[PDB]
Amino acid sequence: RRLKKRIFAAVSEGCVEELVELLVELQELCRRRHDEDVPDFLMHKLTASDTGATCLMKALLNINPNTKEIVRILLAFAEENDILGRFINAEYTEEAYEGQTALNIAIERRQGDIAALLIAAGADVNAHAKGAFFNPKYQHEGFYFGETPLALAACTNQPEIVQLLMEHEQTDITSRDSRGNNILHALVTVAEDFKTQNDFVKRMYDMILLRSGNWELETTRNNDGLTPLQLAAKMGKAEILKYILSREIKEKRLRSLSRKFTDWAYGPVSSSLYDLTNVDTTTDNSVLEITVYNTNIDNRHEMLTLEPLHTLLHMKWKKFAKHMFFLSFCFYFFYNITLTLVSYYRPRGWLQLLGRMFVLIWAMCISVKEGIAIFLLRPSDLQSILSDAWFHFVFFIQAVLVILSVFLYLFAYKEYLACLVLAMALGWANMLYYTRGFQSMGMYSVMIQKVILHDVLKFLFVYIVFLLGFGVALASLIEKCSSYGSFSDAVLELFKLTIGLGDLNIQQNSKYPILFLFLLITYVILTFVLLLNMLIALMGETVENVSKESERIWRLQRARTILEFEKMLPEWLRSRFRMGELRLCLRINEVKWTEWKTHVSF
Amino acid sequence: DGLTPLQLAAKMGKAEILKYILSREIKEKRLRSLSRKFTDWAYGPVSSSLYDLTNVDTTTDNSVLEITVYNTNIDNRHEMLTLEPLHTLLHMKWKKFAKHMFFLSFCFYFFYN
Repeated sequence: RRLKKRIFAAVSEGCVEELVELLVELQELCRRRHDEDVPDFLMHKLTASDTGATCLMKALLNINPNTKEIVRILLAFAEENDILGRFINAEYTEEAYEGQTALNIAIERRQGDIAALLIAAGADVNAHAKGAFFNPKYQHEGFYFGETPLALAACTNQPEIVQLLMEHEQTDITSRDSRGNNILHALVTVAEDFKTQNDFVKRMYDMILLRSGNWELETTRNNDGLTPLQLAAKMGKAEILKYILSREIKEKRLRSLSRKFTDWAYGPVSSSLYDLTNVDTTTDNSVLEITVYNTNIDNRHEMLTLEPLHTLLHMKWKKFAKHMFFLSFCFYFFYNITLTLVSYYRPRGWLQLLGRMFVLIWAMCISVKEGIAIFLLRPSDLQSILSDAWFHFVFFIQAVLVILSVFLYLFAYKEYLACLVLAMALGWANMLYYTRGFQSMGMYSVMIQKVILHDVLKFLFVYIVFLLGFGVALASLIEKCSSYGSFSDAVLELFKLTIGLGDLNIQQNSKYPILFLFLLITYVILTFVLLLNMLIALMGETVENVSKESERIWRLQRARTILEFEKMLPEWLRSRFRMGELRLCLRINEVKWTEWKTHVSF
Repeated sequence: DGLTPLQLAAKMGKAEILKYILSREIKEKRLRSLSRKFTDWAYGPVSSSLYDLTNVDTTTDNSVLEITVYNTNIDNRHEMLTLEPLHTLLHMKWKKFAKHMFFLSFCFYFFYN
């Protein structure tokens, strides 16, 4: 009741003589045997009852210029009463830091010598700090480091303790923690995608993999089924991905770990074989399909520009995707030409039935294809971000409008013309989707979507309240017997007056003509001059901001087209795999006239 | 005028002296009642700390929050409203009772119009 808090206050600040006198006094209080329990009474007088923290963690959490010898005499006292086997490896009891033993706090607080002192004293290294704070839901709620002391020494940039732990006998390197991660997935989750100056994590990954010297750390999957390569492609870290995909290590006994084998080099020309184990579309979930089909990252073009992704997409294009894209565009052009010629020569016999049937067949095909492609619209993050969720909707709406027009035409209903001309107008406005094949037209097909979604929806969501306010404030003072008779004619007159049409004549059948004229002049100064040109200043800002970022958007849209047309193929006709076994080992060759010249010029 | 050095540095709009005063951690004994932020525990990047709210609230009639928000004679008001314990104080003051009052006021004005 009194010695426990006394020794807990004693261990904190570092009064050594008070500490050793209270430990020998605790030994005398232990000497009078109450014959209840040998270890539980010692734990009750040594560990706190609320948190679970022992005197060792309290010594380590509160470092001071006399912090080593208090741990040494405390371990000597633990060594004295035969308690050290269940004392130096004690964990928390609460479910917050549940598992955080003394070795983790020793490693985290940059105390390497105390860490080696505990590991030489018989500390456990396979401990798992599996508390909920250690594996939180997001990145901002807790410290995720893989809950092992080896990964904690690796992520906090202390390579001394990493070398000190890998040379130990018991420290299993491929130990998978609660999420499934080994040390390499934890190193990937800590790393930073932007090229910062001293990035320790690439060096740590390098030396840990070379110190292990086995393929096993590189290919174990976590609970989501992702290797470190697929995980670094998932999270969007371009530097670790660029290191892993092109890893050239030259000496013998570390050569099966390499992934790029340089075959021959001469000046700037170099031919090299890359490895394509998990970077293809052979398997169901790979680096190409991950780095193209993401939405949760921003540097997708920073990842799609490095080999063997760039040459893989170029070979995949010029082998079989260019002809499939131009063939799809030709079929959609003939479908829209046939729909236009049918809907223009409407009967106000035997020349239309051929001409109606191809339209109906291709409409049923397009509707069921988009029905499948929106049935797989499960993640609902593709809807949030601009990447090609819209065109599935518009193609499906045009197909169902065509088939509804045909089924209303074959019956006695004469409202088929509305559905048919909406189908034809939508079908000719959908041809801008096929302007992603060129380079100078992708910047013109993405601008429409960025400007409609960013600016014009905002300006219309403000302009509707001025339109409604002045519409009822003008229509309600017109005497019933000029043009402003109803609400829904005054709203049309104000819309005509906004876009430069319409008559701003004086004489409407009012009883207050000066008030009517003042409201009309105020509306024209608010929306013809102030609101409209402010919208055009905003649209200029959006178009300027997107036309300096057009080529990234075009490359990403082309890559998504490649992988969609590649998934469209059957299992046969995928006889276009890359290269025979060396492993797949795609052979590429490139010239680097900029790096060779600055490498030589020094 | 009835202003402490904290309220004066908030009045004149000096963000650096304000950032020093509001988060002043001095670690040795005999200079610890002078400190205003007490860091409770730290682990890697996560840190939990207790700040002091003597003159930085709206308990009194003239305080650092009411001064640094209701000024017009300065330009770096957002440079002062982004540092703790002003940022988390405005977030807690929003999500406790001000969001419902703002949306309720908007609904009453919409029905009136």
